Amino acid sequence: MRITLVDHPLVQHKLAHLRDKRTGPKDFRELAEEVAMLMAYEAMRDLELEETTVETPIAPARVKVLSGKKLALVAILRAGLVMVEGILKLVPHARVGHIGLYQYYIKLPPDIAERRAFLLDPMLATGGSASLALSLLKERGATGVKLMAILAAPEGLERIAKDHPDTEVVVAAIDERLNDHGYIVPGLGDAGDRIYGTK
Amino acid sequence: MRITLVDHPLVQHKLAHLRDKRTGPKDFRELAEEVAMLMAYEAMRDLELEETTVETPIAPARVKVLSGKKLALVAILRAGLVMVEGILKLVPHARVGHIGLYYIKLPPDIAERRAFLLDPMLATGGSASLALSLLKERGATGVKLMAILAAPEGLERIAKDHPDTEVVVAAIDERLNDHGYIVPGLGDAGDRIYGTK
Amino acid sequence: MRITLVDHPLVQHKLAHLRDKRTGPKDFRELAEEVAMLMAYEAMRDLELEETTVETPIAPARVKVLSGKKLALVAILRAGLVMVEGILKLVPHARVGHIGLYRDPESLNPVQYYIKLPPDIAERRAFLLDPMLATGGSASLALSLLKERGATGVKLMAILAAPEGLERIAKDHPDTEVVVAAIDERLNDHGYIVPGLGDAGDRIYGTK
Amino acid sequence: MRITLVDHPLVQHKLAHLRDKRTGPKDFRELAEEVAMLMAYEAMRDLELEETTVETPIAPARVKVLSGKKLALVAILRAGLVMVEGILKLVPHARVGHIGLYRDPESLNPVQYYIKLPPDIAERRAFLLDPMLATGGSASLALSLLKERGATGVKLMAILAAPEGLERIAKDHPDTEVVVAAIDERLNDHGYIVPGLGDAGDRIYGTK
Repeated sequence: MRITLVDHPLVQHKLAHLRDKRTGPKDFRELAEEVAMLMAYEAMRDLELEETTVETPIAPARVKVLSGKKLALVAILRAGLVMVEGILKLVPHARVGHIGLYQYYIKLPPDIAERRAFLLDPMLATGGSASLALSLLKERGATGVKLMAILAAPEGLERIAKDHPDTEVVVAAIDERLNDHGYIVPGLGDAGDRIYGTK
Repeated sequence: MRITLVDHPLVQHKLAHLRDKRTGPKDFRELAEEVAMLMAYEAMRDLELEETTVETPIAPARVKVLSGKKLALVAILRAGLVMVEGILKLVPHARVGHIGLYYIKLPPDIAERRAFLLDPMLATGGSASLALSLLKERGATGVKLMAILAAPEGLERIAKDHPDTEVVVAAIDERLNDHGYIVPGLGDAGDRIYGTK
Repeated sequence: MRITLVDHPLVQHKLAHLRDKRTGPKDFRELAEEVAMLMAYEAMRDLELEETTVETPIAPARVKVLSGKKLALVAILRAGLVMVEGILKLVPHARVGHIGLYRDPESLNPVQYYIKLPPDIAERRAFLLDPMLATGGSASLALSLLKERGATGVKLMAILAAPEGLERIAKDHPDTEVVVAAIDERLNDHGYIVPGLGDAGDRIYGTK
Repeated sequence: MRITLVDHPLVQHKLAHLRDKRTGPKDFRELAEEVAMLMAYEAMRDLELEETTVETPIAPARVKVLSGKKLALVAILRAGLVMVEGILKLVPHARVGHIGLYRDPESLNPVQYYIKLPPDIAERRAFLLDPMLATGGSASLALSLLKERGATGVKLMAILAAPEGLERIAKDHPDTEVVVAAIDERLNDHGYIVPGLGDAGDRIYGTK
């Protein structure tokens, strides 16, 4: 299982502010969105292109545009929503799906088998939600799905490599462990609550 | 000289739409802002950091933070404005300067700030070179010049006048026609961004 | 029950573009955000203020600021999300809540799958967001969920509403104030607003 | 002359934070965009509409859309830029003009270093944006520029206006309609609005 760590200094810096317990919901949400955008640069380096011609105001021009259907961003409710908003600023034509667990709620774009797909899950703690989500996506015919997380715990990455080995995980950072209550350590607290002000 | 070609399919795709003469002002503006954002990812990969610790809701955490003052984004009017707007989405704390070629306003102590000069179209390199001089006179150092499209001409003008400056570009075009327009380029950046002519 | 019909040229114009079936997800999502922003002007014109003073870089100044805790924006997933995003551009410090409900295609009744609200809800001005008020079943359930948790003076903001839906809320939650951009004709056999604009959610996120 | 005092709690509140000297460039910039958007709501209740039809996914619908060409937003650099950005969030298809003007810190008279306007501005609803209406010298010149190029029915939009500024515009361009967030006391020895909020441009971009 490929684990891609986004290194950029802007990611590290913003991540420092996200962890800082003194950062309020407004800044936390904006930061989380910026991190998502930055991480998407890395996660989308391999987007396939095709050649075509275009007429500029000055003269004809050989150019390259993305091939196939519009990519799909799939958010794991609730915190995953913040990553979608961030990333849509980079790719506004992206189709969006949502998956909420506990039965489960799922809505995906049509023909997801012919779309590059990205699963957004801010905190990869135990990896259970991400795992199940990946299963639902595979089942619908999704392939080559990239799991994007801001923070990941060893226990979580292991969980994914164990159930979906052929999945790439893009993360800003890998922490030490999960505490007595299932939270990533040192992590940043409850992602959802810190994003929407629902402590 | 120092040149960095931004290599990302999103950039290639968006530049394709910018060049297409059918893309209207709204989409052009949004596209230019997105390209500016993407290009900023590379242009800022070398921002310096410094270690420190912070208290998370859960426990102490070792982290790295940007060092020094806040970075400066200097726009060359008018087209440069679109790039400032796009880039600010990534670094909203950045200080902004403006140069119109005549008029110039910059953040204080720019000599102590990582600076980025924004000029969508590096054609003859004339505007950008003058701007770099004005910036050098004011203590600016290690300036990266960011252009969407560049002509070999402008690149050579900058290599000759300011060999110290690094140039970040999205694509290097053929030449300049007998009207100073980049070929194949995309026309008048400003007019296409704002809907003028 | 009180209903506030929002009348503004930009809202009508954009609503025309939202209804047009030729409008794809990107533009539809942006239009919905803009409409929400515009409707927020009227729905928040009654926010309470209190006097205070600040130092200007020129001199002291007597000013007025909002009083009380930050307001709460509660979205009914999925379509409500777009309204919350647009409104946050005006009031970025607002706290956000989410109520997950999807309408059963057969019974046309709401199915709950999630709810999360800011704390001290009874102490904040509350706004419930969901673009389409059809039968009113989902909004009514949401209104109940908010009520049982202490919310009061709730303003339900919808872009389009069917008379049937308005009647359902007046019946179930008379104290609710409903702000809308337009009132349409009726619902069809499948529970869709006519002429309406189709399935908000699918048209916002490009789903089916 | 016609003066609209945008009266809305969100505007008063945000104005309070813009005035407060502790507000940094990032927040100041966001606040100005937000205030500009709220003000645009009033300034554009004016937009003429026309009747037409479209096909919704459900059925045909009679609707209304804006008539004529896209409206023009003309900013007075530098400070005007922030207002254009905020307002674009509501009307993204608007054409943007730019008039470069700065005030000689001596004669308090404006110096012109740039002007670019949308084509056929005579057939577009126009809005001139300049956060601070101090002596009014800048806005007055700007209005003269717009006038000679065919613009008419122009609404000058400012966040703060001083009496001497309104009088200057009332004197040079009486037909101009002004929309403001608040009218202040006077101008100090340096031409700054009292109590105002200091130098707008500098506070927006972090210059000095």
